[PDB]
Amino acid sequence: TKPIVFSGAQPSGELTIGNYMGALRQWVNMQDDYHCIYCIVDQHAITVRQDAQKLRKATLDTLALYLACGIDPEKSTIFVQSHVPEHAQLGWALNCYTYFGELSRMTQFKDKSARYAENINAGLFDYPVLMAADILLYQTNLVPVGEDQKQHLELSRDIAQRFNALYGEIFKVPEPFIPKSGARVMSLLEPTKKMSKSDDNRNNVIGLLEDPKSVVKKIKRAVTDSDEPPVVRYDVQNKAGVSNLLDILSAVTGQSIPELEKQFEGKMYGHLKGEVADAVSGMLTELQERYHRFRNDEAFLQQVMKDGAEKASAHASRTLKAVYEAIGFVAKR
Amino acid sequence: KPIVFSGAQPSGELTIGNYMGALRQWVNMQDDYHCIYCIVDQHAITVRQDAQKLRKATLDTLALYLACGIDPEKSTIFVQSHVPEHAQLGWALNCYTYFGELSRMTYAENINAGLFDYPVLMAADILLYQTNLVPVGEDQKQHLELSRDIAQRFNALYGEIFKVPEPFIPKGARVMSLLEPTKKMSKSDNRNNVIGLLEDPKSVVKKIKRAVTDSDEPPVVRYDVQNKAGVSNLLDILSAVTGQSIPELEKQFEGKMYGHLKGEVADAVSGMLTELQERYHRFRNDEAFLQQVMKDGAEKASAHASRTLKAVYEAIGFVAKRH
Ligand SMILES: Nc1ncnc2c1ncn2[C@@H]1O[C@H](COP(=O)(O)OC(=O)[C@@H](N)Cc2c[nH]c3ccccc23)[C@@H](O)[C@H]1O
Ligand SMILES: CC#CC(=O)N1CC[C@@H](n2c(=O)n(-c3ccc(Oc4ccccc4)cc3)c3c(N)ncnc32)C1
Ligand SMILES: O=c1[nH]c2cc(Cl)ccc2o1
Repeated sequence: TKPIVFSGAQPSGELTIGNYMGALRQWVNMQDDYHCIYCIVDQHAITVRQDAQKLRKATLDTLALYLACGIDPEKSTIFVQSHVPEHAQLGWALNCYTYFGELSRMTQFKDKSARYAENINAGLFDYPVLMAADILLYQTNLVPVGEDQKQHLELSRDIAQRFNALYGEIFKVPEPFIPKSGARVMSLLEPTKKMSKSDDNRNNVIGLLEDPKSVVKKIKRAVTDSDEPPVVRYDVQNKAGVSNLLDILSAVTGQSIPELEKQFEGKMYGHLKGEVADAVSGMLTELQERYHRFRNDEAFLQQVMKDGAEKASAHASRTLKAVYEAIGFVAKR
Repeated sequence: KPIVFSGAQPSGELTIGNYMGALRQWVNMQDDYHCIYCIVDQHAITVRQDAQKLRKATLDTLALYLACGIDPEKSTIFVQSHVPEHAQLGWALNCYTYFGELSRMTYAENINAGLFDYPVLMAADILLYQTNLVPVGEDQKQHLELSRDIAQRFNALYGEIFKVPEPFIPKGARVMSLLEPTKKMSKSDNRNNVIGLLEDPKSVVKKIKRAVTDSDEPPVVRYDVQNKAGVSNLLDILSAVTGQSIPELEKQFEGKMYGHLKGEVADAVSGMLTELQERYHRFRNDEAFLQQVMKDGAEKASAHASRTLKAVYEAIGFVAKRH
């Protein structure tokens, strides 16, 4: 049997080129090499307060976006997290092998709490324990994520090791798969602030389902530097805007930074921004064409969800049964 | 008919204070209310324990509740972990519970997240069954109020999805500690202060013989909680078992010493525990019966739990499961 890949994306906000380059792109490429399981984590999404209609719609948007990106329901398991009770079940049990200190220190909790001060709920605190359960249920070997999720994974490895130490080899210990380019794509007007899918300012983001023409305009208006002469070079501390653009260019084309720097020799930010704009505009136009064919076919989405959940439940139930046996619960008949 | 929900923790040996003081009451109200008894193994794992002891103690708890007279045909009795809706609703309710409310209940970096988050599970356990009444002790009054606040908050956003649970106000027997007659007899205790429902006649005698009395000269068997705590407890225990009034017993032991009282108390108690113990060992040593009660209970629980969770999930706006 192949090693298992597991990842998730929240059905909240609007997925960006950041979400694509740091996660989805890898998801699509791993599908034959490994046994891949992709999850729409609607249970994680409600740690920030959602309009009920927005959540339902955004869950089906996320599904259609996965399919449009090239996730193949014939190769991978695609499912919605809340359709598999084993996630919440393992999550509770895994709370009892997770320390408060491990949860208090989490950066996402801190950053989330400050932004939604009027909704610092216990789910937001306990977010990482559900995310561990998500991963450990499927005997996962690899987890393809962006750099912002590194510490959440690390806790899951500690949990898995902690549990195994007491009870034997119930879990596999997962390992991160973070891309070489575009693991943390930066905001257009704030190149020191990560690109957010729920940013107040849309001018910071390249949205995957945004009008391409609006994206070319955002790229032209992206912040650069006062360098005289203007030079296209990777200098993150001194050239964050230009660099982030060069990295976007790299990961869309597959080209190297050294190659790009060479290609833009004797040229300025006009040549740069024109090239990033052509690359990304062509990608979004193709993706969006696929997206609409999928998103408007409810019967197809419904089938994918149904088959997905069945496959996941077969894996999930097997793992939970052994967890429950280990911890000493009377087994259900 | 009001829905009553009780959590019975698979651990802890039940005392005579539990049986004649609480359970015996509720056995006799199973036609008055739709009573639900949930063995809460998911709550138990907040404290690390031996897995095989937890499994055994779950079945020990079930057998004893059946032996105390909980009828699986009138009441719903089941194991918490057999109904996934508990953990499912638990997570969803985490997202409507302030972190502050969990920290407001009784260094801390070394406690497991279970010990911190379990009141949300308690809220879910109760709210799943549209519960009207929750019989709670004072240790768990703060927890019920959190359950009430959570239900109201959710309801105000989404409509009347939950019933707002109420405490069961009415309390009737006072069973106090044998060597500390001011403290109520509790399983959580010096086992010389308590009498377990599975204790033998010989152990009962030894514990009652040690029970504190007073230095009154001559010894006088009269009820007086302030001045004669030990003797008063012995009288209350005897009354609870036999149904004889205190005044009747005060006459029955006129001109008698505390040894006579102690001897009669031990006979009465051991007399009561015997038919309980008979049913217990008979139920406990019948796997298929226990397995059948558990199967039936969980099916009944899941039928009702599933309708609440489905309405909660629709309100929140999750895409419904296809299956
Ligand atoms: N600007 C950015 N540049 C590069 N990568 C980025 C950028 N912003 C986001 N990402 C990555 O995109 C994925 C989706 O993030 P979400 O917020 O939906 O989703 C999250 O943040 C997860 N908690 C969802 C989750 C829940 N359970 C799981 C189990 C395994 C893996 C993942 C999950 C992520 O991989 C994230 O790292
Ligand atoms: C603040 C304070 C206080 C206080 O004085 N104490 C003493 C007992 C301490 N404490 C619990 O009460 N529980 C617990 C166990 C089972 C349970 O089941 C139900 C479910 C629904 C309805 C009734 C009972 C509910 C709670 C604890 C736990 N799981 N894990 C640890 N401690 C638990 C709280
Ligand atoms: O990860 C988690 N935490 C949880 C807390 C409750 Cl009450 C239920 C399920 C959970 O899953």
